[PDB]
Amino acid sequence: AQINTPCDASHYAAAVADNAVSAFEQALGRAQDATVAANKLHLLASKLAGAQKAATTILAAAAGAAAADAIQKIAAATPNFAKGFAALNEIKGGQIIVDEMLKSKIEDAATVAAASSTSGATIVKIKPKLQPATKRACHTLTLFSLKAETPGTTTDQKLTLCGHGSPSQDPATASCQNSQANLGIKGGSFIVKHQMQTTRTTGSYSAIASEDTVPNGDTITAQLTEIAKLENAVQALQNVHE
Amino acid sequence: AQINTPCDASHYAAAVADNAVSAFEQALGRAQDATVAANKLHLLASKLAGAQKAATTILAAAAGAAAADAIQKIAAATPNFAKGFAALNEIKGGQIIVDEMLKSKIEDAATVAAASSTSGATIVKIKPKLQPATKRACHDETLTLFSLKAETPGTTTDQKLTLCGHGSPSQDPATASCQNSQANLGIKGGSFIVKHQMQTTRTYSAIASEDTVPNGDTITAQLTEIAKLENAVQALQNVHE
Repeated sequence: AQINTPCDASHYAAAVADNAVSAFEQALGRAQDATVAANKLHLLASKLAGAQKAATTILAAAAGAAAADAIQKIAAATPNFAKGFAALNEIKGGQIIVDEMLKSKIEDAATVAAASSTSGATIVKIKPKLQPATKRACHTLTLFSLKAETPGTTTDQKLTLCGHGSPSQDPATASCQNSQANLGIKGGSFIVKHQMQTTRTTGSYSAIASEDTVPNGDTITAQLTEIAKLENAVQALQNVHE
Repeated sequence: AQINTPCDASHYAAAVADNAVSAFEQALGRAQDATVAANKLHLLASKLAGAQKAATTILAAAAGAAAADAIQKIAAATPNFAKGFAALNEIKGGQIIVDEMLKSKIEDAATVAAASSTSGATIVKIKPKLQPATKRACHDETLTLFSLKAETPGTTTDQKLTLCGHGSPSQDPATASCQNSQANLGIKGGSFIVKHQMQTTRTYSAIASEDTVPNGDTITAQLTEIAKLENAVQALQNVHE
């Protein structure tokens, strides 16, 4: 559970989805094997003779009962399995978006003369910056959320009105000073990464406290309650035996 | 399609997922019917005599064979059904965030005297503002997708995402208008991100790569698997007794 970034949590959800689909396919394969065994055992028993023909028909009837019971259990487990699978992939996509959103920032503005800062093309604009991944994004459970960064409380601090005694100075390198002769903007990250934990199996998937972040805790909780249905359906699917 | 907001595309994809699960459950139920029919038909044919027995077992064997076929089809579609289902519910789960992040905005800063605007507690801070849904998000209390573009600041005075000058202190940009005066300083903020429409084609054409989040390559790779979802849905719709 080395979940340090939201992409790691999305890949962990991908691994859980892989194990769930593998369990479903194993149950379907056991049902197919029981049905094939029932058909072939019947067809072989038809050409046998005597008490061995009787024993072969008993085995064929047991195989057909096993096939019917397995298909019944799989059809019973299908709905909650699909529900939790859908909610799990929703959490995975939401973690993809929150991971690619963490690299957003407010670009720093170069200092300009104070007379040419509240008007004209030289206005000290606040410029958003989005940073999409270079190609393919994202390429005791832990999840993540987007929090608003708190702005700084002094001169040389993030998301503040930078001041300089000379114009054309970059906040990213030169430090800010208590001056109104030239005005600029010291930016910073627009969103910070908030951790969330949801420790899990009596017989239930924790409860993440609701916050003021995106996603809010109510949404993550509503998705976790369906993921619990998925894991219960997986425990039901594995319990079939052939 | 009637998709106008990013939150609506999630409900469209959810309806598509419900139709896919409906097709899956119908195929599994048809296999269940064939299996129970073969089982009970064999048990009845054992209780008969004469050609009426042979007439029944033949039919029972048919109910066996088709049953063995049905699972063989269903499992054969199960891989491709999942890879497209997951990505579908990925896209929906992404669209819930985009919509919920569309309300993000940079707050306005009340004007303050220039002498106390570049230092101390009285600095003009650029304060981020998130607006999460009061309860569950998106839950009250050719495709049409959406993505998050960057906002563009204005070019003059009294424009969005600019330094607001004013001749008097304690003025709020939401009510006061900015003026070319350096005596008092504040911030005229606005939305941090804008909506950006996205589209595909039913026959899935790779959407042009973006400068936005979600990236064009990511939504493209997910739309590639949604086609496998529809293929497995058709294969599940072509199995019957």
